[PDB]
Amino acid sequence: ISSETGEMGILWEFDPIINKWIRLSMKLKVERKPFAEGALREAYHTVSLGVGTDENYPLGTKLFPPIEMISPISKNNEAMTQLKNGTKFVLKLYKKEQQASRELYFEDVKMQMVCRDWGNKFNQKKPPKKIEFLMSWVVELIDRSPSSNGQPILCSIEPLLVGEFKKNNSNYGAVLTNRSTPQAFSHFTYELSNKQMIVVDIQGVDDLYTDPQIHTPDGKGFGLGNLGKAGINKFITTHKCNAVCALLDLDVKLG
Ligand SMILES: Nc1ncnc2c1ncn2[C@@H]1O[C@H](COP(=O)(O)OP(=O)(O)NP(=O)(O)O)[C@@H](O)[C@H]1O
Ligand SMILES: [Zn+2]
Repeated sequence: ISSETGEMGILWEFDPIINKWIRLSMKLKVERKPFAEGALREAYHTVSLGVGTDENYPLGTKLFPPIEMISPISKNNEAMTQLKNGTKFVLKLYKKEQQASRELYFEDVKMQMVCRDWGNKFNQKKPPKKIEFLMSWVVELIDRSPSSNGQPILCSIEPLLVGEFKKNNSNYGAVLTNRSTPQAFSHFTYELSNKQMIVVDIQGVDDLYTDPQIHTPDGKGFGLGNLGKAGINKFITTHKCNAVCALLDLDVKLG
């Protein structure tokens, strides 16, 4: 943590391989105006003023996540390298037109971490283009005046993508570019999850992706964009296999 002026945050990293959250602190300076937006959120350029431990900011207590989902140790984490002092990165806030709940921010970040695991599994098949999903983290902006809630301003953060940002499929069956890898990845996740876990909303710059969406058959978890069986069917029905699907020996779909 740097002595330069900015604002403090409690920073949360989910680690799927131990299935726990890692709680840290950081300092950041975020530009006043967003540089981009989507349907539900605005994105802001931000600079990191360092990452620290959470020892100054005890929990007490019963908010989410529960204590048994929290790692008591935080020495290792991605944040300390990826959000080191001077890093430019992105902060995302929901637009008021506030169905956002605390739990929801953690679900979205966990989701992205789960997709990051699917990315690695895909890559281990040695496709022509490896993919990768960016880290994402929850941040409690503790210096800001609490919401109407009385519980702090929440946001999520992630590394800055540099380049032409494109969305390749939606979370409801749209195929928005001609690229193969994104669709073959979605398909891969559908077949290899035994249809239990489909990753769509494949978007980003080249093959560095962010803000995906998972569908699961029961619709539970993975945020509000989890359209369940319907999401899954809609993907698989508009999907036309390409060469990558074929290299991955996936069951051929004709669209
Ligand atoms: N990590 C990033 N780096 C750089 N630019 C980004 C990043 N994430 C998002 N953007 C840009 O910000 C816009 C809004 O992002 P995002 O909000 O994540 O997408 P979305 O699918 O519209 N759903 P929502 O999250 O509701 O907006 C995107 O369309 C991109 O132009
Ligand atoms: Zn396919």
